[PDB]
Amino acid sequence: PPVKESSFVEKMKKTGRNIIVFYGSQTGTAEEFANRLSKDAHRYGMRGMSADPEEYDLADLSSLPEIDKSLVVFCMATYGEGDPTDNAQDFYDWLQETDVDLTGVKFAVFGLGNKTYEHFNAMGKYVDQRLEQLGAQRIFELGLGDDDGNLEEDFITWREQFWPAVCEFFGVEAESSIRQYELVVHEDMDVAKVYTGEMGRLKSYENQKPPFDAKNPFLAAVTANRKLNQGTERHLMHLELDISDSKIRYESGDHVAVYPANDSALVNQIGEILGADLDVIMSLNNLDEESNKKHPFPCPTTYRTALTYYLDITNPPRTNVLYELAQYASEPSEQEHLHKMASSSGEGKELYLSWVVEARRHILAILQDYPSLRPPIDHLCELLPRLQARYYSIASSSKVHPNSVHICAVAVEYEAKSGRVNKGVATSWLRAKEPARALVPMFVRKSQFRLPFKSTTPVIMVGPGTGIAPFMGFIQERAWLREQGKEVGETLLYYGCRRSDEDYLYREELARFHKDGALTQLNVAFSREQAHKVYVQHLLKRDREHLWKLIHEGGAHIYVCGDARNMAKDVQNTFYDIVAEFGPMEHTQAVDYVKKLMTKGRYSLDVWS
Ligand SMILES: Cc1cc2nc3c(=O)[nH]c(=O)nc-3n(C[C@H](O)[C@H](O)[C@H](O)COP(=O)(O)OP(=O)(O)OC[C@H]3O[C@@H](n4cnc5c(N)ncnc54)[C@H](O)[C@@H]3O)c2cc1C
Ligand SMILES: Cc1cc2nc3c(=O)[nH]c(=O)nc-3n(C[C@H](O)[C@H](O)[C@H](O)COP(=O)(O)O)c2cc1C
Repeated sequence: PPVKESSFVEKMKKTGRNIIVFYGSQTGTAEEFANRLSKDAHRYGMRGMSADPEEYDLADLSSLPEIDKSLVVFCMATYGEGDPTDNAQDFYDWLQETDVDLTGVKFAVFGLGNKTYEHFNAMGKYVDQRLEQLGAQRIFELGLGDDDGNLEEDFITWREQFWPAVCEFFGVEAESSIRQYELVVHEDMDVAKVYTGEMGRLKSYENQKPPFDAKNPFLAAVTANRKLNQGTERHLMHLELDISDSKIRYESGDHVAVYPANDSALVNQIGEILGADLDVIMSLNNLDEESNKKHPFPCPTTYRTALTYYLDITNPPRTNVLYELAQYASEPSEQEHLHKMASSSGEGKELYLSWVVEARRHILAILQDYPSLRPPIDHLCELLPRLQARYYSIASSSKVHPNSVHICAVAVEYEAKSGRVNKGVATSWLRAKEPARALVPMFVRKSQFRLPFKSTTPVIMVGPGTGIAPFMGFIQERAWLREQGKEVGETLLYYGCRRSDEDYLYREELARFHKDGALTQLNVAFSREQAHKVYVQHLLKRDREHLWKLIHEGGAHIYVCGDARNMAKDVQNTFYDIVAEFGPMEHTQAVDYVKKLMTKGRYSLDVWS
């Protein structure tokens, strides 16, 4: 429970702001959009600020009308089971319980979500609906960003209509480059005051002190890092992180987050192509001395450290980044292409989508392919988004491994249409960790994916490929429960891989669990061992009769882990078909039945894409 700042409205009054944009963000996307809208205000003669709702009391919204022509915008992402982001949970709870009168308040909401998930943009939709129920008036339509298509474009389209709507309503009206930070180079800086990759307090990585979390990650020693797949088509790995003496608690189903380091070669080349000295110690200080965000990342620090541990230099740059960088491209045609990247349609948009996004060109690739583009290193560092932690489904049970967190991951490495080979940041970094000291900054995030409280409750686990991760923890635990003399209900695993001799993960361990009876059934779909595809859902359909018995009569809990794009939906459709045949009942009622299981905690998801 953080200590709330004083009234954001009073802050706005003292700083001359009329627009405030709150971000409900988990991996920084909403935060970036909010910063962009906040900065846009200036171009229309207004003034804005972005803010984390967790740091404030949104009840002060009722005082916003005290500021003339005021407006509040919410850029909100949705997470686990249509829930708010962790930083927006307090606001969400307040919205549900409050009865405050928001008459006079003007608002707009841009939701960030993904159509492949169950509750698409649930948080954005809720906030938009609730503020109106409380008496506030909507100044622009709810934006529904879909990350399954192209979120950046949905944001661009919405933003392009939003500002004119705001200008028309408030009777205001609308061209230069403005920086948020000023560069301060430090000649004789004490090393003790220089950040070298820590996320929170200076030297927190060196002097570890609990409790450990996102702000203060625990550096866990990699005690094991072995190749899991038999073949060489890809690289799947098993890692074991030593969390001894960290006081960290976890359960099977939770997630472990890690803070990686970017590839040194990429960092070196960015500095090289820009002709910058990456070992310069500096700070980027907010030109707005009132803001709580004094720096874009921990400072003072060297550009090398920033590019390595604090900045995202691998994902396709967003349109505002390319737009601001255009000024540094001396070739007219290149300046024109970069400027047009922010277009909401036409050739400029088509180029952004194909040449930047589809081609997966990162910032270095763009600097190389538009050779006249040579921005100063300090401004680039202010423009780049923050390097995010990566989440992995803990693949161990704390009942069996209380002092170790296991990770099952596939290394990301692919040929992009940009012509170069792109490497996943976290997986390339983890793959290179050699036991005995290889340390990994991490923390555990509690999830709602959990084994049944009653050991006798049957469990149906569906997790092809790396989706098997949490289930290794589940199986370890259920096995442990049997070894403890407890009565354990049926435990069925529906796993899938390409070929038994290519990438059958944990083949030996699973064989052992099956032989010992920890696994009532080990159903494996080898998708490429025959001409037709054989997937986990084909096996579920095969066992429809028994599964229905377990679900309708045995109160079984279903778990689906892995690909959220196609697998999760195909599996869900199969469960619909099963319920529809044995209920019996029409598709519509089958869908409703399965939806209910989810609300009753008997159908859990741990999917990603
Ligand atoms: C809740 C949750 C649980 C997860 N559990 C696990 C897990 O247990 N095991 C696991 O392996 N992963 C899991 N992940 C995924 C993991 O967090 C990372 O996204 C993954 O390891 C890649 O990270 P990276 O830094 O190596 O790659 P990044 O540098 O982040 O690159 C990822 C991006 O590469 C691009 N890309 C990948 N392949 C291609 C391609 N062939 N063509 C074009 N683009 C491509 C995509 O845009 C992808 O988003 C989980 C994610 C979430 C959210
Ligand atoms: C574990 C996980 C769960 C998600 N659950 C949902 C969901 O229920 N509904 C939805 O619309 N989008 C969901 N998304 C997609 C995000 O809302 C979308 O990617 C958003 O752009 C993330 O914004 P952020 O970076 O500001 O947190 C999920 C993403 C992850 C990684």
